[PDB]
Amino acid sequence: AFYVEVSRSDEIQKARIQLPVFGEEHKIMEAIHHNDVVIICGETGSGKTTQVPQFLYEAGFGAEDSPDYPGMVGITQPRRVAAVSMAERVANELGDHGHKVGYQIRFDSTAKEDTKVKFMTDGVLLREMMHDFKLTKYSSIIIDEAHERNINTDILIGMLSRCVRLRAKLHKENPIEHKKLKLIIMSATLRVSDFSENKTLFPIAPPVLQVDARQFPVSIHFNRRTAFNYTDEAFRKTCKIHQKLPPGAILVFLTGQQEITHMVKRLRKEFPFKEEEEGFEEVLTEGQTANDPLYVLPLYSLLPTKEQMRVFQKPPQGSRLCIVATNVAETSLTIPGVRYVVDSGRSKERKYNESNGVQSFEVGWVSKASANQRSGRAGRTGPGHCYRLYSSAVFEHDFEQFSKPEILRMPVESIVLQMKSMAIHNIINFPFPTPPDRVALSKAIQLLQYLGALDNKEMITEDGKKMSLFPLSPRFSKMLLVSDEKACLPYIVAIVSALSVGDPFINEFELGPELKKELRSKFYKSRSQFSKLDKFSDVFRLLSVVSAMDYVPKEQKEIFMKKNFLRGKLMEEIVKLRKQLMYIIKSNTSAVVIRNEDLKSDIPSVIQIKLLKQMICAGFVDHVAVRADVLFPDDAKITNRTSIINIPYIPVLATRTPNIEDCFVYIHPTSILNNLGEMPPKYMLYYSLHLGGNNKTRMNTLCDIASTPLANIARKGLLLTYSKPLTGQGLKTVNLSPTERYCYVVPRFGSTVDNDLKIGWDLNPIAVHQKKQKGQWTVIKFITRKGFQTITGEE
Ligand SMILES: [Cl-]
Ligand SMILES: [Cl-]
Ligand SMILES: [Cl-]
Ligand SMILES: [Cl-]
Ligand SMILES: [Mg+2]
Repeated sequence: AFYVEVSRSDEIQKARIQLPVFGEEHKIMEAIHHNDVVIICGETGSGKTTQVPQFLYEAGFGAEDSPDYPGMVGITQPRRVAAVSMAERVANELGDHGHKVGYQIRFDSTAKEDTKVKFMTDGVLLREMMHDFKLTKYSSIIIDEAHERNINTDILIGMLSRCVRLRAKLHKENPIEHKKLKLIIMSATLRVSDFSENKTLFPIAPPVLQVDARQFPVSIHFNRRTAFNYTDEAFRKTCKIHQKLPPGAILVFLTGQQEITHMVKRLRKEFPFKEEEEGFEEVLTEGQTANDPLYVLPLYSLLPTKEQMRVFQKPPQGSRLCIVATNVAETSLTIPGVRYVVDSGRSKERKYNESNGVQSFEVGWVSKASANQRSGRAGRTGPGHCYRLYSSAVFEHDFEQFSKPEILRMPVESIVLQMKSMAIHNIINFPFPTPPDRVALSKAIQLLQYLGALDNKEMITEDGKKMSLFPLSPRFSKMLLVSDEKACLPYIVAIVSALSVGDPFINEFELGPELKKELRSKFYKSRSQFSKLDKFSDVFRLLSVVSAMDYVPKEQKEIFMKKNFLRGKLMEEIVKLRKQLMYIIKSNTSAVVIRNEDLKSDIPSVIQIKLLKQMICAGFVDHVAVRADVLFPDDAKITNRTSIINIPYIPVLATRTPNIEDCFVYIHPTSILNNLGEMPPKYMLYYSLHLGGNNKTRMNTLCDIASTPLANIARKGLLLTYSKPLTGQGLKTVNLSPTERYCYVVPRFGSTVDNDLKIGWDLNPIAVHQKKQKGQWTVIKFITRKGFQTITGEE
C-alpha cells in the first residue's frame, strides 16, 4: 500500500549502496509522483535498470493493497537474453520478494500469478497493446536502452505517449475504476531531445533526470590534416602515446573486427613482452620507458564473453593496457584507468534514403554527438586526452550534429507494414519520436497498395501479413510470395538477398597505364562469365555470381573474389541472408537447419528467366521506365548511332515539367546493356535512380519487361486502365450477355492520356474477358490470340 518492506542480506544490500543510482531514489520517486512521464539518463553500470523497478516495487507499485498502483511494473529490453538476465538479477536483489520477479520473452507464455515486476522485449509489450491498448494490467512501464533508437522501441514510445494520455483522462473521470500509468523512458546517454522536446509525443515536456556522477575534463586534440589511411594514422598515434606519455590505458575507436584484429597484432609486434602535434606536452614518469610492453586486447560485439571480460583486468605490472574497439566501447561498462582515446571519427552504419537514392552499409563519419561520447570515455577515472584523427574543419563541416535513428536509415514501407500488422491505423499522424517525411509516408502506403500488402481502405491484407514475416523491404517480400511457380523460389531468394545486402561487384572504381589496360581485359572477361543468362538484365548478373559462389570451395573463396573483383564480405552476407530466408520459408510449412549445400542450384531455363522478370516486376511495378522515343521522339533525339548511356528513358508516374528532358533517366555505363548491338529495351525495370556526376540521372537497372507480362502485373498492381473495345479485322467484340464480353482493349499503364502531368503510356492491344459489375465493365482476365479465336468460334 503506502510502502512495501523488503528484507535483503547484508552482502546484497551493501552491493546496492555502491551503485550510483542508489542515492538518486528520492529524486526519481518525487518525479514519478508528480509526472506521468519521466526520462532517466544514466550510463550502463549506474544500476538504473535493476534499481528503478525495485524503487517502484518498494513504493507500492504492483501491490494489491495499493489504491494508486495495483498493476504490474513492466520493463522492456531490446534483447531476449537481457530481459532474462535482468529478471534473474532483480529476483536475487529483491530478497524475500524475489518470487515477485518474472520475464516474458515469447507471445505464447502466460505469466505466473506472483509476477508483479516483469522484464520483457519491446515486441511482447507491442503485442500486449494489440490485445489491450490501455494496458490496464500495468501501473508502470519502463522502456530501457532507448538511446539505441531501435525502430520498434520508437513505435512503442509513440504508442505509450497516447496510452499514458488516455490512462490520464480515464483516471480524471473515475480514479476508483481507472488507475494512472507511469511511463519511464531510460537512456544510457543525454541525447533524449527527440523524446523530451517532441510536443506531438509529449505536449508538456517530461523531466529529464541525470543519475550519473560528474565526469572529469577531457582535452580534445584534432590533427592538422585528415589522413585517408586512418588505421595507419591510428597505429601511428597509439605508438606515440605509449612511447611518450605518462601512465594510463588507451582506447582506440575503429569501424570493424578486421581493422581491430590487424591493429591488435601490429601493436603486439611493435611493443612485445620478454611535425608539431597537439597533446604531447606531458612526459614519461620515473620507472617508465618508451619501449615498455603493450598489453593489447580487441573489443567488438562478436567476441566470446571470456574475451570481452578481459578488458576489465589490470594489465601486467610494467605494461600498458590498449583496447582496440568498435563503437561498443562508447556506452559499455567503464574500462578502468583510461586516460587516452584515439578516435578515427568513423563507423560502419546502414544508411537508406527516400528521393536521394541512398542504400549503403559502409564506413562514414560519425556524428558530433558520437565523437563527443567517444571523447568523454577518457575522463571517467580522471582528467584525460582525446586524439581526433581528423581536422577541426572536417569535424565542423562534415560531421552531422546528431546521429540518425534507425527509422530514417531503413525503407519507409518496411516501417509502415510493421505498424499495419500491429493494427496501428493512422500512420500520417502517429507520434513518432523522430518522424519520417509525410510525403515519404504517403508514398510508402501507396507502394504497399501496389504490392497488395494493404487494401483499398489501407488495411493489411492476408499477403501483407505474410510479407511482414520477412526481414526484408516489402518489394522483396512480394517477389517471394509470387516466386513459388515452376521452381523459381531459390532464384528469387538469391536475387532478393543480393539486392538486400548490396552490389558485390567492384566496377571501374579502380581503372575506368599499360597495367591498367591489362586489368580491364581480366575485368570484362570476368564480367561476361556472369552475363550468360540474359543480354538485358543486370539482375541475372547478380543471380549468376551468387550461384557461382556456392560451387567455390572454402579455401579457393579469396582467389575467386580476387580474379572476379568481388566484395568478399558482401558475398558471405548474401549466403547468410539466403539461409535466413530459407529458414523462414521452411519453418512456415508446418526444427530447421539450412546448410551451404541446400543453396546449390542449376541454371534457370528460358521459361524460368522470363517468369523471374515478371516476379521482379511484381515487386517493382511502379519502377518501370519506357524508352523516351516511344513517347517523345523529337525531344529524345535518339538515332541508331546514339550511345547506350545517351539514350533517355522516362519513369512511369514521373511528374511533368515544361521541359520533358527533366524527366529523362539514362542507362549506367557499368550496365550489361552497354554491350548491346541493338536499340535497348522499350520497357526497363529499375531498382533505383541516382543523380550522377555528369548531372544526369542514371538508372540502376534490373531487367527488361515485355508489354503483356507488364500488363498482367500492372493489372494486379492497380496501375492499369483500359480503352473502349477496339474495332477491326479479327478484333470484333464477342458478347456472351449484356453483362459479359470478350474484346480487344488498349491497356493504359500508370497515368491516363487526360492526366498528362504524370507519365503514363499505352501497352499493346490485348484480348480481355469483361464483366459489367455495378454498371461498369471490369477486366476479369487477359486472353491469348488463340483463346480469343476459340471464343469467337464458339459464338
Ligand atoms: Cl519467469
Ligand atoms: Cl524520411
Ligand atoms: Cl541490379
Ligand atoms: Cl546498373
Ligand atoms: Mg491509395
